[PDB]
Amino acid sequence: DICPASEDESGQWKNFRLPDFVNPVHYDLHVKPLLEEDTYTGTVSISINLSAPTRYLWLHLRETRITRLPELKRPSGDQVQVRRCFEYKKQEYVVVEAEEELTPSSGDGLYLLTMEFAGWLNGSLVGFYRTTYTENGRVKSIAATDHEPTDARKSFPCFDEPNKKATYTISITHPKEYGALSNMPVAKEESVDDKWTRTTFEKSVPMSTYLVCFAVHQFDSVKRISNSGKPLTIYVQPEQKHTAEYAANITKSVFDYFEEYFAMNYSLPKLDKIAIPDFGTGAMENWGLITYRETNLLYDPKESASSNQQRVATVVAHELVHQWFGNIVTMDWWEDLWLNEGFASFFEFLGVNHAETDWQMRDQMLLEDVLPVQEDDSLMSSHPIIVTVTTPDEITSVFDGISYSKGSSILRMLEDWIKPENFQKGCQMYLEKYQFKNAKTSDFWAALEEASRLPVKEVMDTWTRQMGYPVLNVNGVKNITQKRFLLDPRANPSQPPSDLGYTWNIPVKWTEDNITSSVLFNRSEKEGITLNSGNAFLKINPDHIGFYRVNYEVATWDSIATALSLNHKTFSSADRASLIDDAFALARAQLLDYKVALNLTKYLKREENFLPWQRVISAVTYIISMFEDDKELYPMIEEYFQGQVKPIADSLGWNDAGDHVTKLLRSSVLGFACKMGDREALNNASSLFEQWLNGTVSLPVNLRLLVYRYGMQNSGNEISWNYTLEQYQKTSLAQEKEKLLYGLASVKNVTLLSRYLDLLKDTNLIKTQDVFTVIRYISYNSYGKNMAWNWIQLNWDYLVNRYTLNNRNLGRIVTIAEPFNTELQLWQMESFFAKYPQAGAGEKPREQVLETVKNNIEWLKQHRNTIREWFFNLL
Ligand SMILES: *[C@@H]1O[C@H](CO)[C@@H](O[C@@H]2O[C@H](CO)[C@@H](O[C@@H]3O[C@H](CO)[C@@H](O)[C@H](O)[C@H]3NC(C)=O)[C@H](O)[C@H]2NC(C)=O)[C@H](O)[C@H]1NC(C)=O
Ligand SMILES: *[C@@H]1O[C@H](CO)[C@@H](O[C@@H]2O[C@H](CO)[C@@H](O[C@@H]3O[C@H](CO)[C@@H](O)[C@H](O)[C@H]3NC(C)=O)[C@H](O)[C@H]2NC(C)=O)[C@H](O)[C@H]1NC(C)=O
Ligand SMILES: *[C@@H]1O[C@H](CO)[C@@H](O[C@@H]2O[C@H](CO)[C@@H](O)[C@H](O)[C@H]2NC(C)=O)[C@H](O)[C@H]1NC(C)=O
Ligand SMILES: *[C@@H]1O[C@H](CO)[C@@H](O[C@@H]2O[C@H](CO)[C@@H](O)[C@H](O)[C@H]2NC(C)=O)[C@H](O)[C@H]1NC(C)=O
Ligand SMILES: *[C@@H]1O[C@H](CO)[C@@H](O[C@@H]2O[C@H](CO)[C@@H](O)[C@H](O)[C@H]2NC(C)=O)[C@H](O)[C@H]1NC(C)=O
Ligand SMILES: *[C@@H]1O[C@H](CO)[C@@H](O[C@@H]2O[C@H](CO)[C@@H](O)[C@H](O)[C@H]2NC(C)=O)[C@H](O)[C@H]1NC(C)=O
Ligand SMILES: *[C@@H]1O[C@H](CO)[C@@H](O)[C@H](O)[C@H]1NC(C)=O
Ligand SMILES: *[C@@H]1O[C@H](CO)[C@@H](O)[C@H](O)[C@H]1NC(C)=O
Ligand SMILES: N[C@@H](CCC(=O)O)C(=O)O
Ligand SMILES: [Ca+2]
Ligand SMILES: [Zn+2]
Repeated sequence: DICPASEDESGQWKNFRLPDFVNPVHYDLHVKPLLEEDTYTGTVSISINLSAPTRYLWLHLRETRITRLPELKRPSGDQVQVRRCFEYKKQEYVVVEAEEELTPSSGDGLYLLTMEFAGWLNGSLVGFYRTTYTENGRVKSIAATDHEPTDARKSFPCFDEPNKKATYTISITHPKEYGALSNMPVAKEESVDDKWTRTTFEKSVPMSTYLVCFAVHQFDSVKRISNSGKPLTIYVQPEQKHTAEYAANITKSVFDYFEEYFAMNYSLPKLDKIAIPDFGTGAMENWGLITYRETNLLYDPKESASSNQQRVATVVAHELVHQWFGNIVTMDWWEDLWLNEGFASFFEFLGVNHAETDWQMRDQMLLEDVLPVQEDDSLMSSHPIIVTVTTPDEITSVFDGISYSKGSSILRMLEDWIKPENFQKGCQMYLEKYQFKNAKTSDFWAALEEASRLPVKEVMDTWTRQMGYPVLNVNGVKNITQKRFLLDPRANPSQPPSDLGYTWNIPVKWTEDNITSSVLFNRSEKEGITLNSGNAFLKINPDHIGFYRVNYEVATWDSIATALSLNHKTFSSADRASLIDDAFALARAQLLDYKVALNLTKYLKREENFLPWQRVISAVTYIISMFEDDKELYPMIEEYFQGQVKPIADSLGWNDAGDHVTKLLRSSVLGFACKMGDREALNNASSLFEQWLNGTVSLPVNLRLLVYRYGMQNSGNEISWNYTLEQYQKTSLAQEKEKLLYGLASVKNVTLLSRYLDLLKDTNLIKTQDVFTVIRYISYNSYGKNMAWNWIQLNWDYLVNRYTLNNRNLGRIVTIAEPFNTELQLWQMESFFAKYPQAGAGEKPREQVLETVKNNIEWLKQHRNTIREWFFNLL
């Protein structure tokens, strides 16, 4: 009402980006939630450094309203006359026109802008919100904030860009039964009423708005102390207190490891972690107060799987990295988001590897980030690491595989090329140089270029300023040439236009007879290079350390297949995974005959290692899904691959024994046996499931998911479906809940899956954070594939209203259409998209899933006969 919306565009507030001449210095922020009412109010006073004459001052605000005329102050301290205030929706600004204009910030004096605001705590997982949980039968409340990337402006009025760093003193007025948390320690607590408390926090170091965080809670805590002597504590519901132990351990270990590794002190006096009962992302690195989804923080050794353990450790490590990369040093603009996310995605492996020794984490990078993202980045609809973003929707969209996984992957290649020691010392220099400020990608190359004097900028720009990656084509064992690798052979390889023209400076490594060599393959060597004795076989790209694929001569590929059949151990586990991965991606791209790819799978009855099985399972999953309704090809692909895993599946058995990696192997190998229709593996699943239904037996933790899924799929009915739904409500462990939801999604019953889809609208049953997870689970169901797809269409307006088009997970939900492979299905997709053309954060996902489905159609046309022949002839 007070600051009405205006469509007045004649001003700098029409610009998407904030002006250069205004830099906030300090925020005085006070908020008072009315928890039971789902409302809050607040006042914020912002000290402002002004560098140019202006009659207007503007900053970010969304949904939350200004309640009183804003108040401005001269740097001398006099009150400034204010004509109007107005909201400018198009760029999410609230604007105040002063009478005057004056431009001073010459001394140490600053302008002071004070604002009164009111917002809502309901209907959302972003900004400042409230959610509930049950304790001893009572409904309890917790309120918290979540801001990245452009939601701090929903919590309170602010200069909501990552490079507008300011300092923060936060205070909260809350009921006395509640504790209050923020970035900094508690400074002072004073009684407002006999009912209310005002908790003021100590001044923060300069930080970005997206990192500002506060919470009101009645959580218990688990405590540890760093080598630094600083308190590291995890806040947790009393009921769940025991499940905070493991996260506490890893926080300590990884906190101590990083502080030493980066040669830099953590900037704050304390560090807190807390899982909000309903939380919109995986986790958020809010400085000193890291928020989690319970599945990524809370772990029960008696109920949770090894997979869960590793996820907890990795997310914790991830969030810790940000305390340095992201928090101390922040990217200047979202285009450089990889400086945050890629670094966290890289160092997370180093952190966990220190904490957990026999986890083979460094190798697992290949499975987690490298190989999955080489799939993503082989589409035309990928994007370069440094990404132009011009709207909040575009900004949030780039929190994706490219920023995280390709970021992680090109740092992994960079480290190896530049040597670990120099990468380490280089990261340190960068960290001290830009501390409490912002950096660009160029700034990081330069830092490392001091640690090596190698041509870092020249080489790494090629991996960073254009999308995609090369395949190395091998001629005569020894000559290599580079070419852009695209999954679609019809696609124009020069598009979209790149100044670098899709050629790369490739740090190339190879193994000649257990001796390793290195060369920088230069862009300007247009006709390729020759790898520098008396050689019959060159192993190019060991451990898949470089972000590229190698296409050997067909003769060599044939010789590899035979070498594997004779003694697969001649190659390392990673090398096997890599050769298998490249071959099947090359076959997918029409760059290598499928017979040649499939020949590499012949040895598998003797494969015992995690990495190769994982990348085999990935390759087969795609191929099998393309032939799902081909009653000619499918049984043959099934019979064969069932035969190939049966020995390892049988050998490991249906029982939790062995180390971490073995237990992970068993899960995926037994899962694949089930998937391939192994009667004995399905019988184990059904038997255990039947036992679990008897309500006593606690299933082996690493078998649970498989038993819920294949158990429900093969012998589930209404009685066991209802039982499983009750169990899901009754368990406190989020990690168990999530498995049970996958179980529920696995029933072969349209009526039950319809009931399940209806539950998505019931917030008493499915949490807001879990809706897209469930839709995705249902889409994996041979009935639910089309059911989930139909439901998101029928309920699209409902979802948009619930989540907004700025929600990343909603944008991505269309990827449930990935397995589609007919012209009819493609037309369905295009028809739906044309009906709801406002895609928001779903713009890129739509482009990607369309390209995928078009590739599928083409793939089937090109390869059905070849693959049929290979299987028929073999069988
Ligand atoms: C869970 O899966 C297990 C396999 O992983 C099943 O155990 C296997 O049962 C098979 C038959 O019951 C045995 O295979 C063959 O049985 C025939 C019977 O006619 C014999 O001639 C063969 O000697 C035998 N094959 C071999 C190579 O010895 C398996 O021996 C047996 N065990 C293993 C380790 O494979 C379980 O039955 C199954 N559990 C449930 C509850 O269904
Ligand atoms: C790389 O893949 C090649 C192409 O599939 C393999 O060559 C094929 O081996 C098949 C055996 O697995 C042969 O099928 C047999 O021969 C004829 C086909 O016309 C059938 O009558 C037989 O029944 C069939 N054998 C059985 C047991 O059913 C193919 O003849 C043959 N294809 C071609 C085009 O030569 C290579 O062996 C393989 N290289 C490896 C593994 O190193
Ligand atoms: C939180 O709840 C309030 C009140 O229930 C919602 O405000 C209502 O918004 C609708 C428009 O969709 C109006 O029809 C009602 O009259 C409003 N009521 C009041 C008291 O303002 C509010 O939309 C909810 N917040 C969110 C973010 O969903
Ligand atoms: C957290 O770390 C401690 C070690 O500091 C783990 O140690 C347990 O306690 C004793 C004595 O320290 C050890 O002998 C055992 O190996 C541990 N196990 C049990 C069951 O007590 C502790 O397990 C770790 N927390 C976890 C895994 O949640
Ligand atoms: C799928 O589930 C539905 C719901 O349970 C099944 O229909 C029920 O069948 C039972 C036993 O035959 C009857 O007692 C109920 O009257 C039915 N319930 C409803 C709501 O219709 C159905 O048979 C199952 N479909 C399968 C197995 O294909
Ligand atoms: C399984 O669960 C459902 C839901 O609790 C049971 O209840 C029926 O559900 C349908 C909606 O799908 C309602 O229309 C009926 O009124 C419900 N029946 C009631 C409340 O008695 C269903 O009966 C359960 N089935 C079994 C075998 O336990
Ligand atoms: C590879 O390149 C070298 C050097 O340019 C050349 O001598 C040779 O003929 C090429 N071809 C093969 C098959 O080695
Ligand atoms: C690639 O060639 C150019 C020639 O101008 C050179 O500047 C660059 O350093 C070369 N890279 C090498 C040889 O590693
Ligand atoms: N930086 C967070 C994600 C925050 C968000 O996207 O909202 C993470 O990857 O753990
Ligand atoms: Ca967020
Ligand atoms: Zn992150």
